[PDB]
Amino acid sequence: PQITLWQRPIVTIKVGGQLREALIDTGADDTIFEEINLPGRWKPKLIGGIGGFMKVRQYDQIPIEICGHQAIGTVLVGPTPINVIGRNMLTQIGCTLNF
Amino acid sequence: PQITLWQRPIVTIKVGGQLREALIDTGADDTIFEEINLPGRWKPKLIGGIGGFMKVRQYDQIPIEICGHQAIGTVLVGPTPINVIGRNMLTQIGCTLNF
Ligand SMILES: CC(C)CN(C[C@@H](O)[C@H](Cc1cc(F)cc(F)c1)NC(=O)O[C@H]1[C@H]2CO[C@H]3OC[C@@H]1[C@H]3C2)S(=O)(=O)c1ccc2nc(NC3CC3)sc2c1
Repeated sequence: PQITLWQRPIVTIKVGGQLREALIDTGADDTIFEEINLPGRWKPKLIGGIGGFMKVRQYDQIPIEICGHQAIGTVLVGPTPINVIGRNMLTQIGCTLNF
Repeated sequence: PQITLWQRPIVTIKVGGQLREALIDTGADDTIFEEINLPGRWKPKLIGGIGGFMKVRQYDQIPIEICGHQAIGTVLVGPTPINVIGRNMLTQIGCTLNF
């Protein structure tokens, strides 16, 4: 749908068989969740943001459903204070900015 | 314009008489610039992001031009890795998400 920005643009997602809420985040290259449990192998990665860097687990080729749309791609797991859907997934569901 | 997300959604802005580039960032509540020089009084603020907290100067009622569109609002100044236009400004220029 269309989403305005008067509130945080939070949507419901399903990932790894679990239900979560996440912020649609055009300022994020990648997608990051806290407190989810994904199957399989992963690789450690350091990512940078406001206030410095944080250690995450990188999982590849993870299916995700984002407000009803299917995507597959890399998901980072680490201590973000809010779950974020980044451009690697947003491009797959046809998300654009408009003004 | 409409902006797709295959690349970072960077736009040109004018703020405090200076020209900068900045990321349209729907995951940002506030607007944050590195190395601009704004006039007048400000107050210290700590903000949180990925990897922790950072100290910023808070300037209020600052005029900004975002991709040709006029807004006025709070601008935070501090050591962000990339300049970010947040929802406090995006709502003023009619920015929405669409998918
Ligand atoms: C984490 C989000 C929930 C918030 N943020 C916005 C995101 O869009 C950032 C933007 C950014 C992009 C960069 F390139 C580098 C950066 F430092 C920052 N994205 C990011 O950190 O991305 C990371 C990771 C994700 O994937 C890749 O892409 C880039 C890298 C990389 C790995 S913010 O900046 O912390 C922010 C902004 C305004 C604001 N106002 C406030 N006000 C009140 C106290 C409520 S709190 C507050 C917080």
